[PDB]
Order: sequence, then structure tokens, then C-alpha cells
Amino acid sequence: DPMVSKGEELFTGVVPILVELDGDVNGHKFSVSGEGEGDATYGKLTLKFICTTGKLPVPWPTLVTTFLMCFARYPDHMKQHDFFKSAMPEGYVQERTIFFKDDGNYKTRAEVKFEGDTLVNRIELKGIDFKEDGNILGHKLEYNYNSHNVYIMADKQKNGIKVNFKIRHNIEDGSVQLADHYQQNTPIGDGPVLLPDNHYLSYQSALSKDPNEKRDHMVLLEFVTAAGIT
Repeated sequence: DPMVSKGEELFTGVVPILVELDGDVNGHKFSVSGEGEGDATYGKLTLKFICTTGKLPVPWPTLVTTFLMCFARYPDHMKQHDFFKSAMPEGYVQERTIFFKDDGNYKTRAEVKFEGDTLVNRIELKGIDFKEDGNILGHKLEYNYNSHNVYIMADKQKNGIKVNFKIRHNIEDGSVQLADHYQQNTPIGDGPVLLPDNHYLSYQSALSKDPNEKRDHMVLLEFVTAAGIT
């Protein structure tokens, strides 16, 4: 299928990635840069993020979902359902509202596209209605991350997809902070795209620190695999 080819020929080996985020949460301004690489053959992402404006005013875990679904591993039998690659290289817009239970919300707009050989994710994030001293602005979330299925459905009237899912962030006292994700993606270009059957992406995420890094930062290792169409 020459449409599948086109995505194949783009994601076949290791692809360098760049991520840029401008954020404002309750007027706490910050910028983040990230660099790394993805290998969609294995559903594998390796990234390192740096707060270039000093201290990050929110917990690193709360930004993981914001900081590359085109790197998912789609099994051979599911290749007709891979919206994200099909949009490349012109790319897609990924927009979310993230509702933190009993706290504020993030609203994010990203453009994910190639710039030459490099796969770029440029994001603007606005946070509003956060509690000063809540779990987010009060830095009460553990530096870890749970595995999670993400359910994708076609958004046929918009030539894109809708994605809906819950993330539970471990709080230091042993409880959990719900972050309810609402997501829409739409191609940037005017060309055709693969609109998928309902399926899900399986995520695992591991957060660590670079021992030689003095700046505020996050090392993220992610594996992502499409499933749910046998």
C-alpha cells in the first residue's frame, strides 16, 4: 500500500527528536527544551528535557503526556490504522485539555511535524485555576509514572482522531492525583490520512535523572504499542 510505504520510509530507523514547550501556569512562566530519538520499529522513545528558565513550577510527571504518538509501534496487522504516521511529514496538531481532579487544568496546543530529518513537537501550555499549595503548584507528586492504555477513535467530521484517558499520578502521602485527558488531533496538510478503527495504545514510561545534570530536568524512556484490533 503506497500510503503505508510513505510512513514506513519516514520512521524506519532511529529518528532524532526535538521538543520545545512554552508554559504559563497561574502566571508562573517557564520554558522547556527536549532532545532525544525515537525508533518506532520498537515503539521506543528516549528523551531528556531541561527547564531552560530555571526551576520548573510544576511536577515533571505532570508534563509527560504533553511532551509523540507517531513513534507508536503498530503491529503489521494494524498498519492501516496508524493516523499519526499517515499525517507525516506535514504533521499534525495535537490539542488537549487536562483536568486535575480538585485542582486546575492544562490546555495544550502542539504541532508535531518533520523539520528536515528531525521530528519536532512544538507546544504551548496554559494552566489555570491551580491551588497554590495543591499537589501541582505545591510539588506533592512522586517522581514516577504508571502504565496506561490510551483509547483512540476516529473524529471523522474533522478528518482526525479523538483520544480520551485517565492518568493517576502517585502523591507523596500514598494517595493519587487524577489527571483526566481530553485530546483531538488533526492533520496540518491537505492530503489524505488513515482514519482508524477504535483501538488503543499501550504506554509504559520510566522517569530518571542525569547524574551529571545540574539543571532542573527529566529523562524519559517510553515504550508504546498499538493493540485492541485482533
